[PDB]
Amino acid sequence: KETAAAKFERQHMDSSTSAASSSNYCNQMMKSRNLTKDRCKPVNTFVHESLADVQAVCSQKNVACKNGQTNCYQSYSTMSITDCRETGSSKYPNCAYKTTQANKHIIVACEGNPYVPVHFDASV
Ligand SMILES: [Pd+2]
Repeated sequence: KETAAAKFERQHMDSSTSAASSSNYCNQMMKSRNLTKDRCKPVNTFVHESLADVQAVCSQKNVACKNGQTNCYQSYSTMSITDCRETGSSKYPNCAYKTTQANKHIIVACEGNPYVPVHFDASV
């Protein structure tokens, strides 16, 4: 019983660095975070910000989730994220990732008490 909230931390938080300073980054990180145990996860996003900052988004701009739910919120300022996308030559269990860096607003879905993120919906 890993909590969705802990699951969110494992899958999307990386405060430890302020930017994906490497092209290794995704390869390492996707494997490190167990996003390659069942299969190659096609796409994952990592957020280079404090946990409190990312949790604070849960009381920022309420916006429609991609699945039609009302429990998504958009960051007021941009955040340092790193998109990991799976390449063509990625074959499980040799999962390989094109690292990509940007500053975009994030959008997350929150739920629970305390009200915290359990899902990364999009960057904008
Ligand atoms: Pd903006």
